[PDB]
Amino acid sequence: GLEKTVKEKLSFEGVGIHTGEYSKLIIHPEKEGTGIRFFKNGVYIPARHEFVVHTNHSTDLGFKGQRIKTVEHILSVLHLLEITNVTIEVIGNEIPILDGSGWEFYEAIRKNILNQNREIDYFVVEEPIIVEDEGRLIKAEPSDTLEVTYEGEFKNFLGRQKFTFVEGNEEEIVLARTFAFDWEIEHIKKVGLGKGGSLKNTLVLGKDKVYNPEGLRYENEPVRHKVFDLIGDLYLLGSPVKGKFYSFRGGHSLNVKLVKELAKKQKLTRDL
Ligand SMILES: C[C@@H](O)[C@H](NC(=O)c1ccc(C#CC#Cc2ccccc2)cc1)C(=O)NO
Ligand SMILES: [Zn+2]
Repeated sequence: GLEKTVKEKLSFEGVGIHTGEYSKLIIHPEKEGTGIRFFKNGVYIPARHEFVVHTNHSTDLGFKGQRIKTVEHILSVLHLLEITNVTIEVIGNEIPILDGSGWEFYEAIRKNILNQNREIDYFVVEEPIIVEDEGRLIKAEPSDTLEVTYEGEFKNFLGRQKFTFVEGNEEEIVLARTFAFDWEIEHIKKVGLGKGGSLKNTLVLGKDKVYNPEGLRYENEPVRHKVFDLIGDLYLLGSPVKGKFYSFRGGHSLNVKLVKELAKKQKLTRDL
């Protein structure tokens, strides 16, 4: 498809899930060849793996002393809509979490797309690859379309779940919310994170129950969200991606490990 930007500036705002601080975004149109980048305090931070500074419970980027936490959800939405040129100005320290899903970003951006004049140079996975870490695994292989499967094995009533995204089914993952388990939240807070987490933006699960009065949006909401996360992290390759991916219990750290291995393989087709 064609490279795309946004027609008009778009703004979003609200608390960040990890900092608990209120932040604001302004998404700016950009010309062909710009790529996706963030902007904070006069500094541009490209949405690329080289700028990753943290991957525990979120994917965070930084450059020249400026940091932005939790880029994965806005990047996933941009990846899914194939927005390729845009500046995300951040006033604050984190992307707003909103309702925990990509829905608000997705609906607003989808109605505000501007087609541009050259085609997208997709990052096309050229051969099979597997990355592993402590029982977790992610595999990628060539595909003309983006296909992403996540399989989880949860230590509560959910047990084993898997979900597969394919192109055309974007609406199946952009409403799936971030989630946490009650027995893990104390640790997360103790290590300086989750300060903005609440039942308003997080699906909170116990061994045998759901805390949110509204319940789950889908019986497999957690693995839908994990697919959504992975698609955001994959955009750190710097272009929309064509490939078939399977993640078993993956998280941001493993996702970024995969991205870095893929990028290394193709640095001399991509940089040209
Ligand atoms: C999903 C995973 O990949 C990941 N999310 C997290 O790791 C995470 C961690 C903690 C919290 C939280 C919280 C809370 C709370 C709370 C609620 C009610 C009362 C008191 C505290 C949310 C997300 C994620 O979505 N990355 O994109
Ligand atoms: Zn997430």
